[PDB]
Amino acid sequence: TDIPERYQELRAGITDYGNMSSEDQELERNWIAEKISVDKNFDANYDLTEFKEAIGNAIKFITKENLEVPFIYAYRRNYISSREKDGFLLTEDDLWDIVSLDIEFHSLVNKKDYVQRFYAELHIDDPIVTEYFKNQSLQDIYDYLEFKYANEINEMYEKFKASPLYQAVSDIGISAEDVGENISSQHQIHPPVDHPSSKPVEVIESILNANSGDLQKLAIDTVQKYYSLELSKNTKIREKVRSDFSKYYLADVVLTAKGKKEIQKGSLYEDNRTPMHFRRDPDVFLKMVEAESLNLLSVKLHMSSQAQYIEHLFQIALETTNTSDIAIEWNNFRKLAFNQAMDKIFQDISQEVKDNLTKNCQKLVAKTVRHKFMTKLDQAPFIPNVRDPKIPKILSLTCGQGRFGADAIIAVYVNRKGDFIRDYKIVDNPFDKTNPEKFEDTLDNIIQSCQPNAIGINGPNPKTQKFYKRLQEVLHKKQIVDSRGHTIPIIYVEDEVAIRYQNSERAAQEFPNKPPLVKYCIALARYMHSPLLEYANLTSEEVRSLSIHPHQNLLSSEQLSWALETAFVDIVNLVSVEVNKATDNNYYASALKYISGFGKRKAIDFLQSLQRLNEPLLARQQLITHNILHKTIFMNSAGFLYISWNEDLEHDQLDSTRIHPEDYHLATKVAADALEYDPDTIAEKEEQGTMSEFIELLREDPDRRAKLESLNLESYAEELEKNTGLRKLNNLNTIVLELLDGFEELRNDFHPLQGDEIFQSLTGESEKTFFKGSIIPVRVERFWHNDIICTTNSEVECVVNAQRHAGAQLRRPANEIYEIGKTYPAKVIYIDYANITAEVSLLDHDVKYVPISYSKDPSIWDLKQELEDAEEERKLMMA
Repeated sequence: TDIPERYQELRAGITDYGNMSSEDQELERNWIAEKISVDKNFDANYDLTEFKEAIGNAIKFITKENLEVPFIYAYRRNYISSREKDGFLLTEDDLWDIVSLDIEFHSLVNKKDYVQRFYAELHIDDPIVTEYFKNQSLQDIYDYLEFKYANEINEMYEKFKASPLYQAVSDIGISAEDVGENISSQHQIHPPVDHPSSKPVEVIESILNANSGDLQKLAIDTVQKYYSLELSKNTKIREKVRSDFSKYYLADVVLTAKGKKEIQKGSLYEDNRTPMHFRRDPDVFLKMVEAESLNLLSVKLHMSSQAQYIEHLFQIALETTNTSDIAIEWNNFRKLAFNQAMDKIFQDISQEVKDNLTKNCQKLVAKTVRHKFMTKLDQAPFIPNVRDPKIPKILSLTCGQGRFGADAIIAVYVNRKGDFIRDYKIVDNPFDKTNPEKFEDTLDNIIQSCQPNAIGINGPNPKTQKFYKRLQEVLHKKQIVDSRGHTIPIIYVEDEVAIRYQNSERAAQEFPNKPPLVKYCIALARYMHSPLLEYANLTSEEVRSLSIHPHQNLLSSEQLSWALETAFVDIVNLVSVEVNKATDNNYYASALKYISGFGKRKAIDFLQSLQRLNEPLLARQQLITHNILHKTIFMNSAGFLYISWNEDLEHDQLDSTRIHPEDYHLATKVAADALEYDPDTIAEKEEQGTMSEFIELLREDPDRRAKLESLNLESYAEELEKNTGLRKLNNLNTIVLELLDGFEELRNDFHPLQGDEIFQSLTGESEKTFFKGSIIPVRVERFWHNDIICTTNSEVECVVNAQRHAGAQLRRPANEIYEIGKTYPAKVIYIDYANITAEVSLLDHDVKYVPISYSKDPSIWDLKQELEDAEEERKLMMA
């Protein structure tokens, strides 16, 4: 039970997880180190022993100490890095790779040992099988044993061999094992033996009538079908074919009935592919596999030289020089059984390599989706002032449907606490030329009443730009400034979460009698306060259906959910969680399940335990003294949870700092050194147990900077390791760093929406539809003094220049030319995402054609097939 929830739920499948030997541990270490070294791209030896040592330390911390990756990277960082800076470093990604490799390695060795425990279960000692298990295709070994010792395993071809027909196989003059040994040995150590006196046909014709009881050309077909099985079962052959196949196979796409029919060469399926090529575009293979799953196209996997690879492994191994017809007949039977067995094995080996690639690429895409979600999460709370930042007073509002003077503008005010105070409604039209001052006055009255510090806006359509511009100019006109004396900043903010929130039931129970716009503005404000909490609050299916990566749907729920969980774990462990708030601010506490060493089963227990205590925690030790936590859980998480300090003397500064309890003593000792206490007073105070006085004396003095930074971290850390043996330089650095000011913000600055993303979020037209130099139908709606004003399908404003439609090219205005109701195709020439406007050409000169195309190399892309199918495209209409 004292095991991290994520590890517990992961280990639910495997069994005997901790059962590993010294040889297993070394093989695992060297292998995982090789895998990471390969991805790290080292040069020469690179002092590889130090790297493999760091790997050993990491795997020890993970597998045996049950430490989660955040704690390891935070407090155990120095053991996973070169003593010299920039030598090497294993990132969070590497640690997650390590844990994944660890679990798969344990499951693999478990199956390997199970087959060992099945072979030795028979107690037979075979030169091949016993040698094979020396090192530790496993399923090949299982099939080999079930085929070879079908009866020895019974107490613990099958029918064909019972009939006399096996005499033909016996008469072959060489066993399949001889050929397999030659192949694996790469040389003909076992030449075949000639058959001198009887052809297979003589045996068949003689036996069929003479053995009317056991045997009856169906007999020959039966022999051909069953003998090749022995060829297909040889491990030494299959292993070599499989390996060579997986090194350079080709994966050209083959279409079906829907090919070029359901795609219309106008979709993502518009694409001799190779495994290495997928290293850059691994999603392409997912597209291929998905199209195959939906019965669109089937990717065919084959070797570079299938015919040469098979025959070159046969003429050198089985060709017969005997001119006797018997030898010719037998050699032909060898060739037929050989090639048929090869064709039989190819389907299985293909499925094996196919699934292997599917898994590898799924993980590779999971990595990128994770990293993007990560950069979405790492966003500090917005700061209203860089000079003197304080929590900001916020007033959120939404443009609505954009119908100024209608669909009354909704606004909401939220205090620094993040609590909904009051929603407003400005029905006065900001654009009514009659009395604009009406709107400007009522708005100023709102600001005067709430005195907010920031304004956020996001709407469904481009009208939001006009709304924002008006708001900005009105603010400038009224000279609205904070006590800071400068104008209130106005920023465009993301709203995806706000849209999901207002539709979500949680918002309904939170605000049962409020319109959707109010709840949306509320979510916008909250997003302005803490994006981490917002993303955390989303539910499993809703966050999964969040548009994070275009091909996110390719990954199944397990891989995507796991990848997302890793990001929440990292980012939550990047900034501490105030347990005091976590006991009651359920919205703020729900992130606890992602804190290091917590989860569903234990989050509930922890929260309930705090409720039972009915008092605020005063020191981290209380979590263990009252037995609230268990040793492992506390070790894995005590460094992240924190207590906010105030000012009662029993409380400790360290309880408001992200220092693990293990380094509290170190903190006091280094503070003592930074205080230049006399060695004798150090010993006396220590024997007296008066360490806490040191940090208070440090807090008292004003020359904190001049005294603290004077300390050389390197000397202290080197002496610490020399005397104690530990390695904590970076930890000591974090100590001294946080000893200045508690809980400095680590997340990067807020990310206001700028340009492109503004237009994208406010319009809903993808760059595949509305881009520089696109042809799109436009709705000519208004005529101007010289130009024409049109609109797109998503209310995008487009200007048709007098000359861009031959209006200025000829005489007279064109207003009489164009009419409403007819769809006019046009070509956009310029786009201004910042200004949300475009310039379009309405002339067939350009408006009258394949802007998109993948690779067209005849090998990468089959141009021959496309050219042949061009006649189908021509005839398809009449076909």
